[PDB]
Amino acid sequence: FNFDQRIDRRHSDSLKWKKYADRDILPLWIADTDFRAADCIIDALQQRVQQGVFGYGVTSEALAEVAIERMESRFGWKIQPEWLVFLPGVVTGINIAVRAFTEAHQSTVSATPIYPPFFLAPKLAGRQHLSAALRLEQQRWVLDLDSHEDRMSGNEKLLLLCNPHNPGGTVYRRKELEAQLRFAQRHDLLVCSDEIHCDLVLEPGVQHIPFASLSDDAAQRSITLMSPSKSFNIAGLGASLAVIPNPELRARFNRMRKGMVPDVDVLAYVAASAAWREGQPWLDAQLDYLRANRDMLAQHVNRLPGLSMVTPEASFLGWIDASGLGVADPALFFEKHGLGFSSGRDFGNDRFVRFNFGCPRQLLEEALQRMTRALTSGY
Amino acid sequence: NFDQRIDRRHSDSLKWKKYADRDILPLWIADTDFRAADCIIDALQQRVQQGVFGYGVTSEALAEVAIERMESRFGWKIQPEWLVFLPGVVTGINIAVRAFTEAHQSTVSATPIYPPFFLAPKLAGRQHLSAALRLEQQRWVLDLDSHEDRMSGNEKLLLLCNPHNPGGTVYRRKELEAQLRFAQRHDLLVCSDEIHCDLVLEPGVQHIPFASLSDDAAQRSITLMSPSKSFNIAGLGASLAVIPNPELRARFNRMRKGMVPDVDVLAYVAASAAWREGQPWLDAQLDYLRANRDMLAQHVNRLPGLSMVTPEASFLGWIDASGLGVADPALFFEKHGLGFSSGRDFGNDRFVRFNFGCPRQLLEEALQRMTRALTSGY
Ligand SMILES: *Cc1c(COP(=O)(O)O)cnc(C)c1O
Ligand SMILES: *Cc1c(COP(=O)(O)O)cnc(C)c1O
Repeated sequence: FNFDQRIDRRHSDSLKWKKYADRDILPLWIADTDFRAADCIIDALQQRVQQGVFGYGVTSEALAEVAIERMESRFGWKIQPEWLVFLPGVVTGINIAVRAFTEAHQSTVSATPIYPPFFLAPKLAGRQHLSAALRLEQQRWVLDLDSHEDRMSGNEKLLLLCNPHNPGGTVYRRKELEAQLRFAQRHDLLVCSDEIHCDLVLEPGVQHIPFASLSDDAAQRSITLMSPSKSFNIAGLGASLAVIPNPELRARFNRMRKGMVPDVDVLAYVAASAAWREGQPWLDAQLDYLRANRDMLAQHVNRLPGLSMVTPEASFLGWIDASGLGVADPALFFEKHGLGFSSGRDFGNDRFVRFNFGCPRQLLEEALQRMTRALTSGY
Repeated sequence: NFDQRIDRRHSDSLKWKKYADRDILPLWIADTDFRAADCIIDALQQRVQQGVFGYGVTSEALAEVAIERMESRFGWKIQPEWLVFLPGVVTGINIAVRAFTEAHQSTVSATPIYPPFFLAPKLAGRQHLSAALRLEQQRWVLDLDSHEDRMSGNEKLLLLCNPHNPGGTVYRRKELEAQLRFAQRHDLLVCSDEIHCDLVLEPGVQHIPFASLSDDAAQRSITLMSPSKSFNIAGLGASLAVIPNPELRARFNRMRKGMVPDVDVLAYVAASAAWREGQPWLDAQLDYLRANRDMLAQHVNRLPGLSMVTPEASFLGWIDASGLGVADPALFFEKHGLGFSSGRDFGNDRFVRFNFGCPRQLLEEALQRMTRALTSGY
């Protein structure tokens, strides 16, 4: 059956295994797993390639159908079909939202640290950005936007959220989402919720909650970004979708997208459909494997005498506080000890490193031993 | 190689979905009904069977074969740093309009033309100067220095298309150097769309890139190329833009970041396999399209109200239907079983665009529908 302990060689076109191509450094940085795609995804792609023709394609009605069924059955959120807008990636959906829902004098609000494109998009669009620092509470990274009221200027317009949160891995609860909703209403902000990791919730008894499912007011003021790219390791194809219930906001979004952003690949539609249509047993087995990998990394990091890490509620990263080392560059430090992490400076906190434990357990054990060898003793 | 194969498409093809339930032959969108070359299909399945579809790097193989293809086929030496890979060509046109013109500046192209040539400036707030094509020696020629006094002075980007999309014109040396001097005379940056360059049908005539005329041409130009049209893989859209100028290349890349994503992982492999091992398949396609073209041109000029120039580059198809006395010639042929591209989309509603990129048996069934509709439907 499913065997996530398989080790592949790349020796491919993967950006992950080519940054440290000819160096003895373990790639554990970019947010993709080393897992072979589900059989349903590969078999669907083969049936489409053997079809022969690759002309201009239409948007997948099958993907829109399986996406609606998934949002209603797994998250309790009924989706109207015309709310969907398919995109070639999630990063492009973040940029279009900023260019379309903000003007030159208006600003954006998000958390810090966060997925780098969240404050890179206002930077490229000529928009100033307001950042609210995440604070640790009960071994969880929580967001307190209400404690940043007086730091605002009235120019704020677009609220950029991330649930589950990259890189912290926090799965926001219902009370915390309703607090972020009340913050958006009190300041009359538009919300852009990035929910790419919604399928990777590991905590039992806790369900991912879409922001636009809280009420009809949240739905009419927000845009929801979702994709099976990270759930099924098909980011190299990049089939995603945006859910905009507001008709006027959808027209402003599509007008900003038209011509500048192309349509989704013909083969990317086939993989994204098979991922959400029949890949669920594969995704179930990956969660158990990732939780076992997560628990090992979490217990190992807390024993080392210079690192702190919150157990991520959502796989598969990986936020390690390396401020206890005292080095001027924690990411460059681990690189000279054969460990290639994502530098936290790109996320807005040069004291952290992002750990990608989305890999076979044999490779994780070798990474954990290089961490033990690096800190002890001594360096 | 055998292009007379009849492939059925009730699938995701945009071509055959527009008239999926009706008895109308689809001959409108600019893709062919031909099966992709075996080298492209084998390369995809080899990449699919690897299993992992994570983030990919820029194909150095596609960059290598693109540099060699420009030298062998067109006599144009490309530096590796000039290449910028894009997911599609329409996105490249929109980036060039927004990175090389400001709100108070205008663009110049021909008319009729590929619709995104005047839509992209319209959707970007730029005014557009259209230079009409006149019929000269049974060829749609472009005369830019005839509209000199019609230019305001805000023109900055010249939008070329070699070969032409509806007209199918393949420009010569004396013609391309004329529009280069026209761009030098008015300090115009050039965006040359050359996605049909591998589909030249005239014997003894080579496609000539705009930036290959002189070093000054290369420092002011943007060349868009892709195997999407020639190898029928527009559903993947692995394109590339060459920009010899470092300043214009920085503006282009800055205008792309975040908005336009990277090229698909599978799109890199298919485009790499196309230009590396697909030339025998393309050579067989050119002979097949040249025979289909001559059949259409002979039949369309024997018909009464229609006229058409023989296109120099496949696979359309620009038929003049003004001699029919109808308002919408595309709607007229639609109710008689023929789905063409209305010339109104291109800037001349009196025309219809025939897409003869199909097996010859299907083309003959489309020509008979033209006779029955014209002998005599009125
Ligand atoms: C990985 C990641 C993405 C991926 O987006 P792509 O455009 O498919 O590369 C989007 N959002 C977040 C928060 C991510 O971590
Ligand atoms: C068909 C056509 C294209 C197609 O561009 P894609 O992005 O590959 O779909 C581009 N330019 C011209 C002139 C065309 O006729």
